[PDB]
Amino acid sequence: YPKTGVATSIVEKIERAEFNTAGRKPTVLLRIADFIAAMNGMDAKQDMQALWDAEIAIMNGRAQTTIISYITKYRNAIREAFGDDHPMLKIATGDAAMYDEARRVKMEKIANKHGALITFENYRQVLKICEDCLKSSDPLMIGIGLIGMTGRRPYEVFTQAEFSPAPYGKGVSKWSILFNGQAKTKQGEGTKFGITYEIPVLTRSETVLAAYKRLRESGQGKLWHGMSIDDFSSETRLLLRDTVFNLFEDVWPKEELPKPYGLRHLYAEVAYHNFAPPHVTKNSYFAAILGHNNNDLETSLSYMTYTLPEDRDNALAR
Amino acid sequence: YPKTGVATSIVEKIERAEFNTAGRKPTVLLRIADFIAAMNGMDAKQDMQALWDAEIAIMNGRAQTTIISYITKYRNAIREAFGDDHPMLKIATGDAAMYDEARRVKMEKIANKHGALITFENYRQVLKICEDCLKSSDPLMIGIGLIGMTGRRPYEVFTQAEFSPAPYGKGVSKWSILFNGQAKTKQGEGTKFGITYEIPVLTRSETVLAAYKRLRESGQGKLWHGMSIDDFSSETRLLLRDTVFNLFEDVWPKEELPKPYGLRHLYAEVAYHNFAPPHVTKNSYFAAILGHNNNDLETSLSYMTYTLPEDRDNALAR
DNA sequence: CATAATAACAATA
DNA sequence: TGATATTGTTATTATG
DNA sequence: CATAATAACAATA
DNA sequence: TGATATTGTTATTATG
Repeated sequence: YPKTGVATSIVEKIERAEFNTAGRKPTVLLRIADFIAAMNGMDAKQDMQALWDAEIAIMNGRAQTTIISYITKYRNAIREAFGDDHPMLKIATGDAAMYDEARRVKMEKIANKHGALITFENYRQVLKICEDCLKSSDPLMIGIGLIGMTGRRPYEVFTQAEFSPAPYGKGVSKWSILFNGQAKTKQGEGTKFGITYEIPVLTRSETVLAAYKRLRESGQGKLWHGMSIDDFSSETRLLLRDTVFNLFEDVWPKEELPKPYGLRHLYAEVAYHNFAPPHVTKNSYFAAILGHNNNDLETSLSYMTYTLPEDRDNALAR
Repeated sequence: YPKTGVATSIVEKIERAEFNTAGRKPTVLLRIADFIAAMNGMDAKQDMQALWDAEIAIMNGRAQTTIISYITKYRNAIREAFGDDHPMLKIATGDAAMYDEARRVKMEKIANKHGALITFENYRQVLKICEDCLKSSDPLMIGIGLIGMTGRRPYEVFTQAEFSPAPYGKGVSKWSILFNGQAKTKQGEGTKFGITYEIPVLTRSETVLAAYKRLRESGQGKLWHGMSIDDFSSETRLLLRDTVFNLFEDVWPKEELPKPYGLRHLYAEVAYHNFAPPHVTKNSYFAAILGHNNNDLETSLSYMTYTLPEDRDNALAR
C-alpha cells in the first residue's frame, strides 16, 4: 500500500490562509497536515496507532459532535492522501460508543420534537415573503425564496440545482418541477444521486423557473455554480444566516430562531398539506419530495417539527 | 463458568410430546436438547464451534427468518442451561450479514407499504363487529372484541392484560382506560414494562371493562391467565386465526386476509383519527398508544398500513 | 480605540 | 451496521 | 378410508 | 448496534 501522499485540499486551504487580513489561525487544518506529513513513511501499525492516539488526546475538551466531525476531516484527508486501502483508515476512527451515543441523543431530540410540535402560526406570511424574494434582484434573496418555495438545501439551490419544467399530461405542471443535483448522497442503487425527480413547488412553476434562471445568470450566481461545500460556506453562510434572521424575525414561531433549513421543514409540511396523494404516508411523501433514499423513512422524521394552525384547529375540534 | 446444565423447558415440551395422539415429531426441540446435552462437559472453544457449525449445517434449506428464529431458540436454551456467562453465547449466533439482510428486507417491505396504503373501506363495520363481540359470551369472542377495541396484542389481551378505569378530571374517562402488562418488552429505562399507562378505546370505557371482567372470570379466561407464549400459541392461535378469518371475511379490505393484528393496526389508525392532540405527530402518537419505548418512533412505522375512506376522500379534494 | 474576517467549534440529517 | 455531508454558531486573529 | 392435532416452518414488530 | 418476542402458516404424524 502507498506509504506517502499529500492531502492537497488541506494544503491549499492552509496556503490561502497565509495572507489573511484577519481571522482565526487554521490550527485544525494544520494538525491534519502535520498528521498526513508524519504518516509519510509509516509502515508499522503501532506507530500509526500512537499518532492517532496523540491526535485523539489533542481534541479532548471538545463536544462529541465536534470530535466526530474532526475525525471525518482526518479520515477524508487520509483517504485523499493515501487512498482507500490504507491501514490507518482502520485506526483513525472514533469509539463505537461515541457513534452510538450520537445516535441516542439524535433519537431523543427527534422524539422530543415529535412529542411537542411547534405551531407555525404565521406560515402563509413566511411563504409570501419567500415568493416576493423570487422577484427580488439580489441573488441571495432569489436564493432564499427558492429555498422557501422548493425546499432545496442552500448548497443545492445556490451551487448545483438543475430545475426544469415538469410535464403534466401533455402540457406543463403548474405546481411541480424537475430537480436534479441532490446533495448529501453518494452514487448507489436507491439514491437520488444524478437522478432528476419531480418535486412540488409552493408557487407557479413558471415563477420559480424564471427566478432560478435569473439567479443562475447573475454574476454571483455564476460564482456560486459548481462551488465546493467549504467554499460556499465561507462565501455565503453568515450572510445568508443574518439575512434570514432579518427577513423572518417578526413572523417566525417564537419557540425558535429563523433558520434557512426551517424553510425546508416548512416546505415539507406545507407540500404534504397541499399535494399529498391519498395512498401514501407522511413519512413516505417527505422521503419522496426531499430526495431521501428508497426504503428510507427514518430521515423524514427529522423534518416533522411544525404543525399548521389549521391542523391544530381541526384537531382541537376534536 | 458452568460446564453442565439442562434446558428444562425444552425437556418438558419434549416429554409432554411423548404421549401425543397425533402431530409432527419435535425434531427441532430434540436437536436443541441433544445440543445442550453435547455441551455438557465442553471446555474447548473449538469443540463448541464444531457443534454449532454442525447445527448451522443442519438448518440449511430453511428461510432466513426461520434460521434466525431457531438461533433465538438455541440461544435461549443455552442461556437457560448454563447462564449468561457461557462462551457458547459468543459462538451460537448468526452471521451479521443475516441480520443486516433481515433489517434490509423489513425496511423494504415497510416502505413499500407506506408507498401504497390499503384503503379500509368498511372499517366501521369491523369496529362494530368487535363491539358486538364485547357482548358475546364466548371468551374467544370477547377477546377478539377487546383486541379490536383496545389494540392490545392477543397474548396481552388473553393472558396478562390489566385494565382499569382512567380517571378524567375527577370522574372517569369515557374514551380511555389504563393498561398494564405490555408484552415484548424487557425491564429498562424507557420501556413500558410493568408500567401502567393510559390508552384510548374505541367504545365506552365501562363496556370494555365489563367485557374484560367477564372474559377474565370465565373458566377459559382463568386458564389463559399467566400462560407462557408457547402455551397460549398452541392453545389458541389456530382457533383465533380461523375465527377472525370467519368474522371479517366479507368486510375486510380485499388486498389482504383478516388477521388479529390487523385489528391493532386499524386500532392505531382510528385512535389517531379520533383522539390525537394537536401538538404530537402520528408516529409519536402510535408509539404512545402501542406502548413502544421512549424515543422509539421507528416501530410505529410498522403499523401504518391502512388509510381511511374519509382521508382518502378529502385527499382527493385535493 | 473596535470591528470585519476567518476558521474553529458545534449541531443536524 | 460502518463511521459522512451538510447547516448553524462562536472565539480568535489582523488591521489605520 | 381422512381428519384433528401437533410442532415445524415462517414472517412480523 | 447486538442478535428477541411475538404473530401467522404449513407439513407431518397418530388415530377405529
